[PDB]
Amino acid sequence: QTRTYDGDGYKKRAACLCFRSESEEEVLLVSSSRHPDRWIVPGGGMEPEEEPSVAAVREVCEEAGVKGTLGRLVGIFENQERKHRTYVYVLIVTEVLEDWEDSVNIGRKREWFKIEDAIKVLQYHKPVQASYFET
Ligand SMILES: O=P(O)(O)O[C@H]1[C@@H](OP(=O)(O)O)[C@H](OP(=O)(O)O)[C@@H](OP(=O)(O)OP(=O)(O)O)[C@H](OP(=O)(O)O)[C@H]1OP(=O)(O)O
Ligand SMILES: [Cl-]
Ligand SMILES: [Cl-]
Ligand SMILES: [Mg+2]
Ligand SMILES: [Mg+2]
Ligand SMILES: [Mg+2]
Repeated sequence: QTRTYDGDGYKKRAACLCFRSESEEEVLLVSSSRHPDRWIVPGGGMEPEEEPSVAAVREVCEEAGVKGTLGRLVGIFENQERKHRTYVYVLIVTEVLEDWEDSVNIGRKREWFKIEDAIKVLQYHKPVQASYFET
C-alpha cells in the first residue's frame, strides 16, 4: 500500500458511513487496529490515481467486511493534528461477509451502533470522526 498526499502534505484518505439501511439510523464501526477497545469509522489511504469513492468502498470491504450501495459524498474532513484529509461517503450495506481481510489478519471487530451512540464512542479519541455524523 502506497500512501498518497495532497499538495499541502496531508495524507489522502477515504471512509464510509456504513448504514444498515436507507433510514441511516444504525452505522457499522470497527475496532482500532492498535487499541481493540476503541471504535472508529472504517477508512484508509487512497492509492495512487485511485478515485476517492473507489478507495472508500475498498477500505470498508477490507476493514469492515461489508459491501453495499454507495451513496452521496458527505464531505471532506481534515484532522489537523494527524495531518490527513478524508473523503467520507454514505454506503448502504447490502452484504455482510463473515470472514474478511482485517478479521482474519488482525482480529479487527465490527459492531452496529445507533447514530447517537456512534457519536458518543467516537468523541474522545476521534472527534473529527464523530463530526462526520453532524449533518
Ligand atoms: O496510530 P496508528 O499508528 O496505529 O494508526 C492510525 C493512523 O496513523 P496517523 O494518525 O498517524 O495517521 C494510520 O495512518 P497512517 O498515517 O499510519 O497511514 C491509520 O491508517 P489508515 O489511514 O486508516 O490507513 P489504511 O491502513 O486503512 O489504509 C490507522 O488506522 P487503521 O487502518 O485502523 O490501522 C490509525 O489507527 P486507528 O485509527 O487507531 O485504528
Ligand atoms: Cl439504518
Ligand atoms: Cl480522524
Ligand atoms: Mg484500511
Ligand atoms: Mg488502505
Ligand atoms: Mg484504516
